[PDB]
Amino acid sequence: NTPESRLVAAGLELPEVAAALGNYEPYSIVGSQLMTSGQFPYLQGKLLYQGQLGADYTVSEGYAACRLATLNAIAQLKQACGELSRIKQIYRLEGVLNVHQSCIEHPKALDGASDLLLEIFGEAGRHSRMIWTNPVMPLNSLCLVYLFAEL
Amino acid sequence: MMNTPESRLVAAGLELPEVAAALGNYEPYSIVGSQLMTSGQFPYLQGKLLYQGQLGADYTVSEGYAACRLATLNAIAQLKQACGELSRIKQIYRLEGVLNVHQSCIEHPKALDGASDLLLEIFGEAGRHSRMIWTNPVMPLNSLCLVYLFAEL
Amino acid sequence: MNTPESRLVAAGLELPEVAAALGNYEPYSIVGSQLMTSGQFPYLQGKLLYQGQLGADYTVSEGYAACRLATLNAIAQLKQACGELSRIKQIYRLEGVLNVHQSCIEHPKALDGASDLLLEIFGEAGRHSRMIWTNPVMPLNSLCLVYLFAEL
Ligand SMILES: [Ca+2]
Ligand code: NA
Ligand code: NA
Ligand code: NA
Repeated sequence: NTPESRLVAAGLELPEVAAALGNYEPYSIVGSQLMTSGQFPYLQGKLLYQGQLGADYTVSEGYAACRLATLNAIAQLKQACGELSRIKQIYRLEGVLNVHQSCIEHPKALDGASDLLLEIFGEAGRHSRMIWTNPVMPLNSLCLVYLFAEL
Repeated sequence: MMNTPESRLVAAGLELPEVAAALGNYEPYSIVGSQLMTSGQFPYLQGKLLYQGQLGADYTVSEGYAACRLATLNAIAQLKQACGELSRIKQIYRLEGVLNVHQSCIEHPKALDGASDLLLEIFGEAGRHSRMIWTNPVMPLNSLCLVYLFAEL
Repeated sequence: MNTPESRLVAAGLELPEVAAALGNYEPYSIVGSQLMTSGQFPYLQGKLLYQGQLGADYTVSEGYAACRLATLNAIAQLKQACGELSRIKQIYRLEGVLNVHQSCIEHPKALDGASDLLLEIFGEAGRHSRMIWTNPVMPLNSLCLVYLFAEL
C-alpha cells in the first residue's frame, strides 16, 4: 500500500512538475536528505491562487491552495526518487503565505499541506513544520511549499 | 554536583514551562538521523502568550529581547521533552527566529540575541550556533516572535 | 586545474574579508558533513553597498548585483571554513531574503545573482535547490541576505 495508491484512492492525479523560476534545481540531496525548492499551487499548468489570505482568499481556499502546492511538491519528490515508498519520512514542511493583517488563521491554511502529507504518507508523513508570512510572493502566489524527505 | 543544562537553568532561576500544543496537524519536533528540530516555539509563560504585537510599535527592543529569551526557554522545554536529559544534546547548532517588526526599527538582531544569549548561558560551548533571522508582517496568534531550534544528538 | 579559486580569478573577483556576526552567534556551523552559514550581506570593502528595497530604491539589475555580492561574501566565509574550495562536494542549497516593494515580483530574478554566481564559480558542484523570501524589515536595512549550505 503505497503513497501512489493513496493518491489514487483520494482521486488525486500528480501534476507535471513545474520549471524552476531561476537558475536553481527543483530539488537537491545531501546524504539521505532530499529537499525541494519552492512549490506552487499549480493545476494543469495554471497558478490557481494569486493574491492574499483574508483579502482575496478565505481560509478554506488557503487550505485548498496549500494542499495543491503540496501535491506539486509530492510530484517533485516522486520525480526525484521514482517510487514514493522509498521515502522513509517526510520529516519537515516549510510553508510561506501572503496574509492580510486582519487574518491570523494561516496555520489553518497550512494544514492543507500537513493534512495531505498524513493522508498520503501515513505515519511516514508525520512532520515538524515552519510557517512564514511574506508581503510579496513570486508570481503573486498565495503560497509556497517546501518539503524535506529522508531516503 | 553536575554541570548540566538543567543545573544552569536552576542557577539562572528559570523554570521550564509546560510544552505548548501544536497549532495545526504537525509534530512539535522531528528527528532525522542525529538532527532534532522543533516546530515554532512561542513566548508563553504560565500558558499565556506574553507578547503579542510588533517590535518598535508595541514592544521596545529590550522587550523583544525578553520575548525571544522566553520563546527559547519554551524551545528548551521542547528539547528536554524529546531527549529527557539536556546533557544528551551534543550541540544546538542552529537557531532560526522570526519577529514582527515595524519599519522604524532595524534592531531586531538585538532582540534575537535574547535567544542566542540564553542558548550560550544554558548550553555553554554546546550552545554555539549559527542563526537565521526573518521579519514577517503577520504572525500566528499575533505573537511578537517565533523561535525554532536544531540540535545534534 | 579549474577550481573555484581559479574561476574567481578568471571572473576578476576578489573574495572580501569575512564580516563579523551581528549578534552572539557563529558565522557558520557544521553538523556531520553539512556546513551552513549565518546571514551574509552585500559588503564591499567593509561597506554595506545596498540599503533599501527592491522596486523602490533598487532596480532588479541592482538587486541581482546585490545578491551576487552577498554570495561572494558567503563564498569568502566558506573558504575560511574549508581552506580550499575544491574540498566542498556541493553547495546544495541557497536561501535568500530580499526586501521588496509591493509593485515588484521580479525578486526571483534578483536572487539569480546568487544562483548564477554559484554555478559560475563551483560549476556542477554549484547546482543547488533554493528558498526565497521577502521580509519588510532587514538587518542594517540591507537589500538582501544570503545563506549557503555546503556538503563537506
Ligand atoms: Ca533549513
Ligand atoms: Na476571492
Ligand atoms: Na508597549
Ligand atoms: Na536607486
